[PDB]
Amino acid sequence: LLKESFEGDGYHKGPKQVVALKATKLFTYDSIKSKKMFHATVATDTEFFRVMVFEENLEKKFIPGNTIALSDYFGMYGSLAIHEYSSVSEVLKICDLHLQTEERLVDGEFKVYRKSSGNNCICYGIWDDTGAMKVVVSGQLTSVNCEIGNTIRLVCFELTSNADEWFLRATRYSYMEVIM
Amino acid sequence: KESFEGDGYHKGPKQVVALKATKLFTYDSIKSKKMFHATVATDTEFFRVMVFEENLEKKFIPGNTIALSDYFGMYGSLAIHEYSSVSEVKSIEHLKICDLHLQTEERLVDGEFKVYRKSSGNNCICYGIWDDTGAMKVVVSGQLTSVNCEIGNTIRLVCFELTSNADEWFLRATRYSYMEVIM
Amino acid sequence: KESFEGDGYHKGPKQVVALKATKLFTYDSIKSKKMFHATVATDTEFFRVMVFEENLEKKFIPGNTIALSDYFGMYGSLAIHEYSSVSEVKIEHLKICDLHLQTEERLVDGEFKVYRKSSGNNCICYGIWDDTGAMKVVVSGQLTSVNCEIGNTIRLVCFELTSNADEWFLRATRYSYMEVIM
Amino acid sequence: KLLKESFEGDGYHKGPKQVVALKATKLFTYDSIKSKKMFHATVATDTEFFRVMVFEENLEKKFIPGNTIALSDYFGMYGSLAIHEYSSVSEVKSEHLKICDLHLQTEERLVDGEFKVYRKSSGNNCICYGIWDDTGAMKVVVSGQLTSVNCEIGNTIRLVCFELTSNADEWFLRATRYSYMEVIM
Repeated sequence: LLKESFEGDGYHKGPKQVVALKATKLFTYDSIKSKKMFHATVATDTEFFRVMVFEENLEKKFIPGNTIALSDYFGMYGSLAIHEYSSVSEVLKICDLHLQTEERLVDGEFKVYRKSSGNNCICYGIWDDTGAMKVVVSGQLTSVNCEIGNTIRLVCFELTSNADEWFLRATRYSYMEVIM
Repeated sequence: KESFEGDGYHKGPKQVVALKATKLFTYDSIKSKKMFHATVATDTEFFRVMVFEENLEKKFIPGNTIALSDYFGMYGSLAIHEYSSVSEVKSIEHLKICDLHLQTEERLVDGEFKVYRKSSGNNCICYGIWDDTGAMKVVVSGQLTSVNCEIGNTIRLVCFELTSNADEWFLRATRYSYMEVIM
Repeated sequence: KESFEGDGYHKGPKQVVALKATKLFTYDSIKSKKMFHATVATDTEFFRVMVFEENLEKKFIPGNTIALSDYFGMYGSLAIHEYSSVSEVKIEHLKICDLHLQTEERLVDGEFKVYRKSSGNNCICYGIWDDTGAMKVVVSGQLTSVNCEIGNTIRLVCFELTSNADEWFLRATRYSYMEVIM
Repeated sequence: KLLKESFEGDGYHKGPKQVVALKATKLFTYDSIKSKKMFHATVATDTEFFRVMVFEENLEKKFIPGNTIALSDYFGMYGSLAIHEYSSVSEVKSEHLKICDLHLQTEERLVDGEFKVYRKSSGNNCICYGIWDDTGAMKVVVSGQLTSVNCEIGNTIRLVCFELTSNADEWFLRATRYSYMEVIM
């Protein structure tokens, strides 16, 4: 029953120990320069944070369970940017998103009810027991195939300000994945 | 000519002539955090910087050639978080609209555009921006609504996101975005 | 058990059997114009008609085999206008996802639950919930007079599947018809 | 000019309703597959002008500008006149809307007019042009068989019988069945 949290943006020196609950298989966020990364959620026992790892050979330390200490990290857009090996030591339903007031970042697993082409996009619609919502996918995430009837896992998707309705677009460091 | 400094940490000095900076503004009233934007240039290419420390800002006066180190690259901009690099030494374009429609990748956007229409949205203000080469939507949510702005003015937009959407592509506003009426 | 009819004039008797018809309703309250919607068939396929003669709903009773004459085709439906155009004689509905799969704008009937309501520019936007997905309903004009709240099941007849850049929606045209169920 | 718009009421219309032929578009094919042909023409009384859809190919010879004609047996629908046959029409002895105005509407119309293109894009199952005007900017959606009309940024499309369309965010111009698109210059 942990609280959401925004790590203040800016540099963060000094040790801050967390518990690393979960993480995603290492993917490529930029296929052009062959740079890779992955995403993980850490937690103290009062609130939980979301982290963006940029060091390929650092996924070893984020095993589910491992209490670890984060230092020299970076905060921006409400997440933790772990960029290099050096600094890691060792020891939402749908209706809700429409009720929101501020662009956040969203994770979750939703059913897909529709798919279609977009201006330069792949527009999906995600079904839910509490309503439905637009998904825009541009850039590199279109490379992931996904069809109506599937269950999509979304991570680091940007809830977007807009006139009509708010929709989940895909930014630079977003990752998509089809679930059984 | 512009360039994306490779994302992640950037130690070591990179010396660049400070081109233009924006007034220091507050991006987060909740914790009362303040910042400003600025543009810097190498001889060939010019970059954009998001400066999160108020004091350092004075040092970003147009003309001062200064040296950057221990900085951070993310989302195609430089993050300066400290007294950090900015050290002294002894001391031209914008982008048209149509090009943004011809964009196939989502950018960050600065510029001067006339406003032609206004209307309220869901939790936001929609402006339309007139131009020699077309027209685009500008979606403003959050704090920047408190910028007064009317039909006929000329807003200056800094660190505005060009947004991936079906149909039209528009300029929304992120956390570090700043608006400024002109004339 | 699905059809369309060539536009233009259509003389001569065309014998059909009425399947279902709606109440007489007023489509233009200002000009106090009235009409009604009915579905007929030739028992290999069915047709959609729009009836502009008020005292003709007598005849379109579900069951009554009738023969149409001097009718008019337009916009993908049959237009019966005056009384002397109807003689007398002696099933496949669409689910939502289907409507997202279309390639070409239809007109649509059907009964769907409502999952959201909100007002848009000059209109009311309803969302309809379905086994096979969810879809938008824009209603502008006089049909806004129809009060509808979340959780109801509206009956929609002669609504238009409408082409849009992101997602297709059903909207109301001049002769559309709305109604709450139960 | 002076002549104002009006909408002929729906239903059958017997009896001669004499009107003067103002303008008219070429004969064009609204269904290329089923090879159905039509054309659009505007006609006016002393006071108002109406929009008529002619389905009889052998009539463009008769909606000549200036020629006063007599409409019997026609049909009203979607605020237009429906000349569907040759017998309907017989001979007798002889404005425009800026874009913003369309944002100002409250009741969905049909729209003719001429506008410059600033953007293009492919949509769900359509093309979305952006139309540019001295008085504003607005969205065109083109679906079905009209996508086969070739138009690109910079051009000026002539559009006739296009439907100004109700939507939540903003209202657009879409292309109904009997619409017609063309390029200029």
